[PDB]
Amino acid sequence: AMIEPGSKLVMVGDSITDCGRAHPVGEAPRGGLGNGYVALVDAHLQVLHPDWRIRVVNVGTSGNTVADVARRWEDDVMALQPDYVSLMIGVNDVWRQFDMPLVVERHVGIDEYRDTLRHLVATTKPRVREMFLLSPFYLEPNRSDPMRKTVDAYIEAMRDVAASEHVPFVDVQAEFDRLLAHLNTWVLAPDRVHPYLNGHLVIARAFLTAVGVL
Amino acid sequence: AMIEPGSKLVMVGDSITDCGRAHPVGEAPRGGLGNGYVALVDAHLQVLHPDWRIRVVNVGTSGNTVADVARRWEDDVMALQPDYVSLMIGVNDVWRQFDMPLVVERHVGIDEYRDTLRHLVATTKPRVREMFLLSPFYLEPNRSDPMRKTVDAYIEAMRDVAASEHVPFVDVQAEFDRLLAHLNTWVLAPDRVHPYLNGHLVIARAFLTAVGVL
Ligand SMILES: [Cl-]
Ligand SMILES: [Cl-]
Repeated sequence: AMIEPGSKLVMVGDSITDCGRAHPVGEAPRGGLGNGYVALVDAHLQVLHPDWRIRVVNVGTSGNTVADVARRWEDDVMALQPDYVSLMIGVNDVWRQFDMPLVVERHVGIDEYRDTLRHLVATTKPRVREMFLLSPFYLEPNRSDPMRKTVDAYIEAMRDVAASEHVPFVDVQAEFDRLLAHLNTWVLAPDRVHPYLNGHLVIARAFLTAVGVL
Repeated sequence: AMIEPGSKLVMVGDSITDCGRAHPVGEAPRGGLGNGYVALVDAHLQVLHPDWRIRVVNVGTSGNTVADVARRWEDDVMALQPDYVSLMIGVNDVWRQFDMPLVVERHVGIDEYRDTLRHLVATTKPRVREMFLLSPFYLEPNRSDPMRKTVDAYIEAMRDVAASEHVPFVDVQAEFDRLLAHLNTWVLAPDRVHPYLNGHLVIARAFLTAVGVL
């Protein structure tokens, strides 16, 4: 799943991608990528593969569902002329159903989620070298917890789109499940959703492994 | 030079180590370790070796020379009953000679630096499983630059103290020199001294390699 030298990699998502990145566009120099997994991906590429000249860009936005991502996709993502795009999205699409159950217009149901991911992949894939779908995740080891069960269904929908569109799927949730057998969720996040540096390192390493750097 | 499971590792130094860590003592939970190499060391230990149960602690203090470290050693470092101690120090000892050349009581010359390091190792080694000396560094590839030449001399004084006491020496400066052949210093720091995340990852990986994790 190699990243060609001299390429621009645009990483898209919600707050976990955002991590305080610069506006309108987060770039590597200084701290413009924020302080989470996107900044860690860039740091590993520059420290281990500086000659690859990979330009990493962050356009994550806190609170986004896949509907928000789709609305801004051409202007915020494709206008940057990416060679590679990654997308992690879905935790908010599910979370709103639990933290705002009566505020139904904030919810994105699974059919809208799957259809919107399919459209984004279908329009993006012909214009990039590769697109990477990164699973949303929820740091709850009990897969019968209702929200965890719903997140797993959305992850499956993403996996199915990745398979049907033939783009790579990075199962970040599976990496957390392995780690949660050793560490309890409070070590990784204050709220099962937004990880500390440790969980951002899990995401970055999963992505870097998917692109053959680790 | 492995770290035995269930051990407390206290990391000491100047702002490079500090990185906004919590007072009076920086601990892992949340962001108490700051947002630099000490936090990255802890993150890798917990993600890759959670069963090791390594408690990482940060007592770095911005602006410290080795004289400042020695003054607070017993109360800030040894009182924590460390199993392992790391120390990176020296860049300020040198830098003050250049940024405040006439303010001589802020300078620490090489004989004082060497003798103070000797004393810190001598007093610590019998009380810990292992101590690690981490080179200070200066992100200037021209070895003839006067400050870079002086930093190199202090690094070699530290290396010689480590060899005399038979404690591990981690040559962080050498890892930066290799990377500086590929990336210019402005990619790594705004001032040749305080690195961005990329440089903190260089330091963390050098430490982790020295303890057998990478
Ligand atoms: Cl495992
Ligand atoms: Cl090399």
